[PDB]
Amino acid sequence: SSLPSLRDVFANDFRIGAAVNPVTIEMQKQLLIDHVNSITAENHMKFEHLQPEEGKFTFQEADRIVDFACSHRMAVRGHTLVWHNQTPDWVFQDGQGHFVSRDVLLERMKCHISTVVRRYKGKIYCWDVINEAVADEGNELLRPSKWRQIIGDDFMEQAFLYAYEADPDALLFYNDYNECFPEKREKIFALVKSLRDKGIPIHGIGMQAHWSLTRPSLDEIRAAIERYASLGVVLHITGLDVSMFEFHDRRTDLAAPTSEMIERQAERYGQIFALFKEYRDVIQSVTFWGIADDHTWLDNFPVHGRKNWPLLFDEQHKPKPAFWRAVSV
Ligand SMILES: O[C@@H]1[C@@H](O)[C@H](O[C@@H]2CO[C@H](F)[C@H](O)[C@H]2O)OC[C@H]1O
Ligand SMILES: O[C@@H]1[C@@H](O)[C@H](O[C@@H]2CO[C@H](F)[C@H](O)[C@H]2O)OC[C@H]1O
Repeated sequence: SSLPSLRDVFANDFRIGAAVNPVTIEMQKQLLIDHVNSITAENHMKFEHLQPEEGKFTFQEADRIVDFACSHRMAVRGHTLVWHNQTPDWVFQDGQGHFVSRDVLLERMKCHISTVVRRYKGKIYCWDVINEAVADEGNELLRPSKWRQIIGDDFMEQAFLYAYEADPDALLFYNDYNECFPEKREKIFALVKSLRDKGIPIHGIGMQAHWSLTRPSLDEIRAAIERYASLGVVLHITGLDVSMFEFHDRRTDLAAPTSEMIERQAERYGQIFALFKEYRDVIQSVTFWGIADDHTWLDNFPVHGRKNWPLLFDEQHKPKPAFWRAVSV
């Protein structure tokens, strides 16, 4: 009640978002009502949860999310249309189990994008059209996927054009993680630049920001923001969390974060939101991949069965030290 509200603190800087599902909307309803003005479906707008079999569309869970957001004057980011994960096998196969042709996959891609985007047209203001197409390792530009294998390397151009046709007023995003590591940053930059140089309707870059206490550095974050902003795209931070474990740290037995973990996380969030506020002219939305530590995908990724404490509020929905530094930049 004396607590500052995140969306109000950052009212002149960017929207503040949370990834949700119908369960967490109930479990965290007051935090969301008190703090966010944007919502993303954590899972229920992905392909497998919208069209699990060809021509079987299951919008019920996504509808509940959109209804909640609309009834509390919250924006919605749509996540996500074309991704190498969480897409059913049927999409890439024919009746006899072999891979479809380029033309057939483009038909199915267009039908899915058209049906999904048109349903929420005028309620959802932007879409992550392509998720994580850039290779996360190695020297190649693109990660392998059945989308790319079957259609070809222009599969992303087609996806953006299909979504633009379905809702030409939506902001269309390329969304990715490890977006601040320089080698991947340059691949993402080259990819988006090349699409923009062909007049493809890509309006924004989504920086997932699945970050650790140490990585990426503040200078890497600054360099990535400027690198992407130089393309003239809008920037969203789309899945922010600050993991208590580095990538090499696969420990399972930590029952609580240490005092220094909690303090460093507070400092880290303060530094991050200071940098975001500094780039308020190009960052228009900051969405956390959750909202409080009683629900985070980092409990089971990348190590199944442990516990992480990545967000501004604790499991009892109380502000953490990170909250206070974040709102005081
Ligand atoms: O499934 C994806 C996952 O592979 C990816 O991996 C890590 C995310 O957290 C940091 F960014 C790590 O350094 C990455 O290697 O995160 C996105 C998720 O959708
Ligand atoms: O519940 C998990 C979900 O949170 C996860 O979401 C991805 C997290 O990494 C990025 F933000 C991706 O773009 C998200 O879609 O996906 C796996 C699921 O089990």
